[PDB]
Amino acid sequence: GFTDYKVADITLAAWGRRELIIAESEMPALMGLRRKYAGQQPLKGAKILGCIHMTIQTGVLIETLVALGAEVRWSSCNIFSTQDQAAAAIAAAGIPVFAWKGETEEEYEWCIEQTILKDGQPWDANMVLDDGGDLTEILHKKYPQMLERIHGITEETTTGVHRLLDMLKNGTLKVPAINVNDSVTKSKNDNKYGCRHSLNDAIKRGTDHLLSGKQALVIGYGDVGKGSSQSLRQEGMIVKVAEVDPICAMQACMDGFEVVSPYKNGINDGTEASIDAALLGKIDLIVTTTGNVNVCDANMLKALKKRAVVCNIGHFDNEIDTAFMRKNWAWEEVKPQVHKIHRTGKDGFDAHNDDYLILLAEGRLVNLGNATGHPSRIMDGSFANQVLAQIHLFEQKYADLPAAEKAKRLSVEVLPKKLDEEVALEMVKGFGGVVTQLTPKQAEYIGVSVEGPFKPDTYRY
Amino acid sequence: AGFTDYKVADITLAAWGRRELIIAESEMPALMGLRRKYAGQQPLKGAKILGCIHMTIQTGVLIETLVALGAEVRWSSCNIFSTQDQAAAAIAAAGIPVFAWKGETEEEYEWCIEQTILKDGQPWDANMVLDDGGDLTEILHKKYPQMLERIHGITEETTTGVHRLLDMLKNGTLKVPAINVNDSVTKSKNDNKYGCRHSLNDAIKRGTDHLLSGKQALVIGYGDVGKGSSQSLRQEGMIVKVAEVDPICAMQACMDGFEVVSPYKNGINDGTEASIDAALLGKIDLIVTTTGNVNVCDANMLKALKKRAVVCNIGHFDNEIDTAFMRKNWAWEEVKPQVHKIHRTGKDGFDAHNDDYLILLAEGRLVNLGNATGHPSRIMDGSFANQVLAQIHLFEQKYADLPAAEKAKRLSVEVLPKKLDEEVALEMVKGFGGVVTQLTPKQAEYIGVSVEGPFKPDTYRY
Amino acid sequence: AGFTDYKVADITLAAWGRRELIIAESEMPALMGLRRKYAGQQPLKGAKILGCIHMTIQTGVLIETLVALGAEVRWSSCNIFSTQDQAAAAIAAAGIPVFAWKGETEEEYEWCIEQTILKDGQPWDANMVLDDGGDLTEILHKKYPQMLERIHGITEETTTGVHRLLDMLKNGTLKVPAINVNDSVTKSKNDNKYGCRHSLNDAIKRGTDHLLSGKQALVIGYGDVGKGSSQSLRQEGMIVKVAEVDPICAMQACMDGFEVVSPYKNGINDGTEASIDAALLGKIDLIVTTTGNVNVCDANMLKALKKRAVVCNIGHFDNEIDTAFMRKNWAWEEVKPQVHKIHRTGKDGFDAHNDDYLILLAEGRLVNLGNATGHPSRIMDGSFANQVLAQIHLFEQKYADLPAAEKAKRLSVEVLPKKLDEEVALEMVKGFGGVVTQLTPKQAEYIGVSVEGPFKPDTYRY
Amino acid sequence: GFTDYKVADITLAAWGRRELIIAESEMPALMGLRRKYAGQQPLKGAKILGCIHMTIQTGVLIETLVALGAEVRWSSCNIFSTQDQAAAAIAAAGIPVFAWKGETEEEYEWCIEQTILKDGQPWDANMVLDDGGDLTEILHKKYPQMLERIHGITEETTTGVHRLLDMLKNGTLKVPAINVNDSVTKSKNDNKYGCRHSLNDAIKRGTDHLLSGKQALVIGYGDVGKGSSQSLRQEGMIVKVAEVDPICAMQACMDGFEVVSPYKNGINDGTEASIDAALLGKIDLIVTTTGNVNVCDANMLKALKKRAVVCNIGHFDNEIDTAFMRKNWAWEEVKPQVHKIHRTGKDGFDAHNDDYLILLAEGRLVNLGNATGHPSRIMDGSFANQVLAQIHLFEQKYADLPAAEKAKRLSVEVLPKKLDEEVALEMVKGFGGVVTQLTPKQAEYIGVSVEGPFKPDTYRY
Ligand SMILES: NC(=O)c1ccc[n+]([C@@H]2O[C@H](COP(=O)([O-])OP(=O)(O)OC[C@H]3O[C@@H](n4cnc5c(N)ncnc54)[C@H](O)[C@@H]3O)[C@@H](O)[C@H]2O)c1
Ligand SMILES: NC(=O)c1ccc[n+]([C@@H]2O[C@H](COP(=O)([O-])OP(=O)(O)OC[C@H]3O[C@@H](n4cnc5c(N)ncnc54)[C@H](O)[C@@H]3O)[C@@H](O)[C@H]2O)c1
Ligand SMILES: NC(=O)c1ccc[n+]([C@@H]2O[C@H](COP(=O)([O-])OP(=O)(O)OC[C@H]3O[C@@H](n4cnc5c(N)ncnc54)[C@H](O)[C@@H]3O)[C@@H](O)[C@H]2O)c1
Ligand SMILES: NC(=O)c1ccc[n+]([C@@H]2O[C@H](COP(=O)([O-])OP(=O)(O)OC[C@H]3O[C@@H](n4cnc5c(N)ncnc54)[C@H](O)[C@@H]3O)[C@@H](O)[C@H]2O)c1
Ligand SMILES: Nc1ncnc2[nH]cnc12
Ligand SMILES: Nc1ncnc2[nH]cnc12
Ligand SMILES: [K+]
Ligand SMILES: [K+]
Ligand SMILES: [K+]
Ligand SMILES: [K+]
Repeated sequence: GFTDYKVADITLAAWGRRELIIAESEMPALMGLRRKYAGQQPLKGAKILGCIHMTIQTGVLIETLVALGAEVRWSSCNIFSTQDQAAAAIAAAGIPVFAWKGETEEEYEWCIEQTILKDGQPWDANMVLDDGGDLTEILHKKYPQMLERIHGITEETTTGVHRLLDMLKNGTLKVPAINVNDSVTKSKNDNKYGCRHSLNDAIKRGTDHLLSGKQALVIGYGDVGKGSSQSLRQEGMIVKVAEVDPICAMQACMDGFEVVSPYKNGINDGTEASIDAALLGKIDLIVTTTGNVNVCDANMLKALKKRAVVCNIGHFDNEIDTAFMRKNWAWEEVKPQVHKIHRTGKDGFDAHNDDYLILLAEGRLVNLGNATGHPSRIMDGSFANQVLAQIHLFEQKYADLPAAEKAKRLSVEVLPKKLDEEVALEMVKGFGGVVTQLTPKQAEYIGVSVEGPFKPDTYRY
Repeated sequence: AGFTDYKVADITLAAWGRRELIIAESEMPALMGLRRKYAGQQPLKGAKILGCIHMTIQTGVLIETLVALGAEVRWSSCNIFSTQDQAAAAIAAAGIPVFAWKGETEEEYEWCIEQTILKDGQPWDANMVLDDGGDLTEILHKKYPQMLERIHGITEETTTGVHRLLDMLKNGTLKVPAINVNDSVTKSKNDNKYGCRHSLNDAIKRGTDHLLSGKQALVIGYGDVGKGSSQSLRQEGMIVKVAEVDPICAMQACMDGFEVVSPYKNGINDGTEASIDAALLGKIDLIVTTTGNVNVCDANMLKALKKRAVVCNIGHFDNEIDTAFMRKNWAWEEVKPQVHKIHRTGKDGFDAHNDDYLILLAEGRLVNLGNATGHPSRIMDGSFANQVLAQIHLFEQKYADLPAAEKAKRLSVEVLPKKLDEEVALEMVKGFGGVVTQLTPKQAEYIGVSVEGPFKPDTYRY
Repeated sequence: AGFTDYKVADITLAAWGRRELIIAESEMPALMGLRRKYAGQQPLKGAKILGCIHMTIQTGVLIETLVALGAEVRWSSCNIFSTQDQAAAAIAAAGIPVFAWKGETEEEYEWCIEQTILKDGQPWDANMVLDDGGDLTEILHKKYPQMLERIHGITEETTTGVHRLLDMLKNGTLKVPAINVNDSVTKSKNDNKYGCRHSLNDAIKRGTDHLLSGKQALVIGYGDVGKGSSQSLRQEGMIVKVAEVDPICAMQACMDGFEVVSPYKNGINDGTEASIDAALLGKIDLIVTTTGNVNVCDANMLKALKKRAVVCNIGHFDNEIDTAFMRKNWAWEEVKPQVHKIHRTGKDGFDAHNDDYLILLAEGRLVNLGNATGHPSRIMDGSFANQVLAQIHLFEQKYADLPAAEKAKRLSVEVLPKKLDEEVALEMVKGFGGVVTQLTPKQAEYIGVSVEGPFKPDTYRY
Repeated sequence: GFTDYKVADITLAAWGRRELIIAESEMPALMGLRRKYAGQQPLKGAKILGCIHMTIQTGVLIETLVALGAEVRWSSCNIFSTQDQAAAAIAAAGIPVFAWKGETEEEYEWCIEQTILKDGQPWDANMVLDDGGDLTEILHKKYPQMLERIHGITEETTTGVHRLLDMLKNGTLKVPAINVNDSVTKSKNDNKYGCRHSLNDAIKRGTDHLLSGKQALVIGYGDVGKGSSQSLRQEGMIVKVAEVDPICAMQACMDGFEVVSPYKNGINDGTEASIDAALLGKIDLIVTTTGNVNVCDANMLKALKKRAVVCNIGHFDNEIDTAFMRKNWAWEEVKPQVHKIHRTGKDGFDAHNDDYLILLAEGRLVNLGNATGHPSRIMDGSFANQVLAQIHLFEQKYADLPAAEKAKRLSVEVLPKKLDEEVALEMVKGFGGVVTQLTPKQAEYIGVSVEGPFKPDTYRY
């Protein structure tokens, strides 16, 4: 008589389970952690609040935490990223989950709250797993007392890490965190190669547009912008790249991309005259990858080529000024998460109007909103890091320290390189790759152990 | 004219070298921007720089920027095959002491370094060191320790040199502070990677004129050089396999679209012939070493390689390949300079029509510099703008003149601050005609940076 | 008002389909340009076209262009899984007879074709055929020969269909002339190649959401479909090997940077398990058949494949893969529509956690259409602009009205003239915003062409 | 005491012979024919005038013809394309060759004349091998009596085939020809993949310029244009493509290139006003690939970005208006086959002037002028076709046939597809590739012999 959940349709659980069984075969690092730690039950007595996209891959993460001894209560960190069959399979296994594809904002907040409250009262949670910092913010702001019991937070993504570092700087962070994002087997795997796989996937599913031969503008060239640019270039798009960071812009040039600004002289003074109208007038697709605010702004949207596609693969939808488009332009739904935005006015639209843009996932994370985000074999790296970060903080028991010792222990850290290498080795073996073992003389020659770590902590890969 | 303090192959190549220098200047906007920015201030007035780095046209622009900012220099190459003789001639013709030519012997290489160190039989009054690989740094510390008493710092170009500096620092044997120029992003992630992408397939074509498309390559290593090298071959249509000891680098190779393999069965290098994956090596048309490690293409691998395979090294030192084994056992037939056929049929003589040979490029020395011209000027612009800034910083710090307590606080191996890395990058991007967008105040506040940068935390890996 | 002459999955999908048709029209400038150019002239007035081709959104734009030009049509799909139900619904809601849904049985497939042929239980007075694969053409010749006496021609979309026409021609059994639409350059070297480049990895992602980067693929065939398929996988970072029986196509694969391998030791398929290269197939994560041939992924290959390999086919017919052997011997577990795990453990049931299975996509039917949406509108633009021109040409020639002696001289399989192929291509280039340069009169004289084209001899291969 | 030659330096012969021995191991189709036909001596009695780039690869072709029984007398078909060590090895083998790198135009014509004449009188030639049509034209216009004895012409390249078809159309072709260009193992190997290998090769040797991130304009997108665009794009150039043929332009778009015209709206009206100055002012490299005349004209040259590189990889230098540049601008030699062209005027230049273009090989074929042309393993295909074509036309013995039989055979033809396939098969095996053999049922199913040919003659690959 398990009822402690809310999903779109529980009858999808058998389908969800079939896809979980396939995903386990694609996630050797994660499944290897189940075998390595199951006898030891290192998460026995852990009670984890989880807030991350309720996909099949998150399903395998959740069941790994449970196989290692944890109880969890789960929600998604985006209104469109849940795969309903994954949420169903998790609920049907007796696990509290509150997530469905197509939540309203109010439902999104309610879902987080159902993880935080059990039977109307704060759950006795002692760990947090977060992706974007929304659950972390709600606990700090609305349930600060619960953080007196919590041993740490493991944060998945760049945007969430920034918010943790803000709190650390301000002295408002109450528990230590692991920056899971900055493991190499996360940031340089998930953020880059994951978006390479899933950006053109989402655009094809949403529009079925030919990309070859067409003009794209990618805003940003960090890890997600690098992966996004490659996703489009390998399809034969002519890709241009915008950046505020000259080092990242240098890499885009060397990678064979023309680097341009939406603005004359690169100066964003807020006027229409600042827009390079010739440039925007040729662009068939714009993709925002920055984690910043309003990098595809109202004047850019006004200048864009008719029938251009607009989408965002950064964590939050405020990269694009969708508010301006809601206020001024008429939205025509093509199908779920695909809207034609008619620039002729707000008062209805001509069904045969040519002057529209196509917006994907209402500006929300497009790879998860219009497709299924990253594939299992990539999320294997990210989620093996999450499990190890959860064990790492849970075994250190920060919440049991006195305040003076807590202050010394409070930090936002990355996992040590030896663990990053262990995850990577399991990923490499999953491809059938064979890593070479150094001889003792060679290890001495370059100053490393035969067992690693193989690089100084300064190394950038 | 009057000035004889140099040794080059052919001083009559100077006009040609000057022509190429004027072109390279147009390809190096960050370096020429520093030249214009600092010429009036002469921040290197009174600097006396010992420099040891490949005497190419690009190094010529570096040398003349240091001189233009007030420095005196004495120069040698850090490799026996990497000098461009017309670049060396142009520098000597400018009145600048340089001891470098393409095709030095080992003894001549050592002699050239000593000629920078000594002027008229006695130690020059050097006070700065610019180095690439640590050979000059090592000679100073071992054979001329008294000279380091007046030297304010070393600016070290490459990964191998940095490793050597960090070991000396850990051992307490490093006598002057250093700047790790290699780990500026506009060096490591530009020169080490994209420079090898441009220049590896360049050198292989010049040396052999072999079609690369459709053939099988084995790249040993997948760090910055191995990454760029693998791409140099893959973009030509080679079927590239990658070897690594680092599972993170190996993961990157898989995700980049390469099969990851080991020359040894199960990756276990026990020194036996039986440990060689003979089936794998018997299919390889080209092997490239990129590791900075020792004996990563060993005798048993050389024995097992496909007939007529090409063997080369693009790491700093030639001991990546066991060329000593090949000198001891196999007959060498020079095809042309820096290209030898190595006949595996025996030591004394060869059949001119023997089919069982390998082709070795540059006798195992850095192949991009030995068989072509190394990295192009527009890439070396980034590396050498960092060098100029590093020289300015350490020279103005004046370590040799500080009290002992201050020396102890500053005796370290550091990178340049990220703000300077970004300033070099910005000039490189402008050189391509790229335009960097300026953050609005609100956007800068949103991501927690200054509008002027730095734009990333020091943890960032790019 | 009272239109019932159709059969689709769900007529209420029509508004959705119309929204997507309006979008597709903006992606199909060559086809809509033909609609605008010819609509006033009504060149297809009196044409009664039997159409058998994948009932996609792209085919909807084709259908409505034929109707806009004056034709009546009766339509079916040429594959049981390729229909987009919202496209079929929009076409039916427009009062156009269409018999098509995703997930037909074979019996329903034949029934749908027969519903186009018969109107109110009697042969429709058809006078034109548009076909993709030859099934409609074969049913007409075998079962309704009297209908062909009134048909002016067949316009055939695809390589396999053209092969069937040329067999009939050589055997003396073809009853009406045909245009080979496939071999326009704006079809064959657009649709067959670039279409599969877009849609193969699309369909694999939708069916499995597998990572492709770093995994091993075997593509059987390197014609136009195999070239486009190989690129679809390689651009994702797969390690792609290619099999071929044609040495010229194999040479192209080598030069394009692929290893060319055979499933059979030394390429010799003697029908035994012993001839299978077990080591090679045991490494393969994905096999794709592209040949138009029979049993190129056979039972012994399926037995040898790596556990959990994906198997699919993008040639026209499912007999490229021996699925019948798999139905006879192994247990099928449906993951979701058009995605099956095939458990090699036995026929009677399976362990839900068995590791020894293959994933078959679309039951071996055309995978890009079965698991995704086939080629994108802007590619199908070229193919379907050729179809419209071919229908106009054969309809206006009026073969069916000729005396028997003249029918014999006119009975042929021809391609469209190069000038029309160029005109389709020009509208496609304009759709991308490309600007084609115009020759000066002196340049046109220098290379021996008219300023307006055609620009190449008919021998030219592009 | 053999002296019937003229080369730069006979002392280079040992070096040339070393490179020929290597090249033989890279040319299995050609060396396989050499071994196959040696017993039969199919070219016994053949006396071949040859005019083709005197490279190491041509050396292996020459010695194959001689090994099969021919006598030859040889010249290069370009003033810059000879490898002097190849010419020396051929001469030192006792084979008449007249060729060196850096001929004058007068010397070029002298060298062809030295193959035509032996001892001051027309040689008793009976076969012609040509690349570009210059020898063919001199024979028809200056030595027509010699054509009465000649059985055929085997012509290497697109430009020469066009000239042969123009002669045939006008009734002036005196002997039959085989169009070697249009074997698939020549056109879609040599013309495309050869330029992919050797174009960026020649630009690097001439300028050592970084190509990644810079802007290129390739004029033409036929086989040479396709290969050239790939040569630059695989280095990271941003490549734009110009074409007059809309089908070729369509391929460029689908291949991921922006298609542009040097002229506004594509209309070349001869005035500066028609130039797209904004476009040409951003171009770092222009490469002409057309076989046409004046496709990089004076007005384009005036408008190119300062310091742009200009080069031609079509057969003749008139693709670029070098005559305009000689008349108006000052040329500064950087090194052989590399000139700075100073747009500041005719009479002298400032050595530090910034307003120059870099011209490679004085506008002559740049892959052969500034590097070594195509590599051996590519030329293997072209030159195996040359040998087969020479055997075919020599055995047909056209010069001996009665007039009505000559009339049936006076044509320009390609080799049969079966031979094209057999050449390709040897190339594939050179890579270690394994071709699959059809079963009898599969051969029957697609309507081919198990031995091939596998494609109809209509097939375009
Ligand atoms: N959708 C996904 O699956 C996915 C995966 C990982 C991360 N993310 C999210 O994507 C975002 C980017 O992540 P990242 O790891 O690439 O961060 P990053 O710091 O590596 O890159 C962001 C880049 O944006 C640039 N940028 C900032 N403001 C800009 C502006 N106005 N114009 C142009 N460029 C600008 C920065 O210079 C930086 O290089 C974050 O929100 C992260 O949480 C999404
Ligand atoms: N030729 C050039 O122009 C040039 C340019 C830059 C650097 N370098 C030199 O190249 C070398 C590599 O430099 P880098 O920056 O790439 O260093 P790096 O540390 O980034 O990469 C070296 C890689 O080699 C791998 N490796 C070590 N031993 C191995 C073995 N036995 N088998 C396989 N892989 C092994 C390591 O795991 C590492 O990832 C250094 O000697 C450096 O100074 C040369
Ligand atoms: N799914 C799609 O959207 C789509 C698009 C166009 C065509 N098609 C179909 O795809 C098939 C191929 O079309 P195509 O235009 O590429 O034909 P093609 O003739 O150009 O190529 C088929 C290739 O298969 C090779 N081949 C034949 N038997 C083989 C074997 N046993 N092993 C290996 N290679 C073998 C042939 O040598 C040939 O090169 C046809 O059925 C065609 O109708 C499908
Ligand atoms: N350098 C080499 O090694 C090499 C190799 C093979 C052929 N070639 C020569 O290269 C030339 C091209 O050969 P190909 O086989 O590619 O010929 P091709 O006919 O396949 O291609 C030439 C292309 O130029 C285009 N073109 C013509 N005039 C143009 C103009 N004004 N603007 C833009 N595009 C224009 C044509 O439309 C055509 O597509 C010929 O001279 C040939 O002899 C050189
Ligand atoms: N498939 C996925 N599952 C969970 N988090 C993700 N982030 C990006 N892709 C994801
Ligand atoms: N290397 C080469 N030898 C002869 N002709 C060629 N044409 C192109 N490259 C050539
Ligand atoms: K997924
Ligand atoms: K260089
Ligand atoms: K579609
Ligand atoms: K060559």
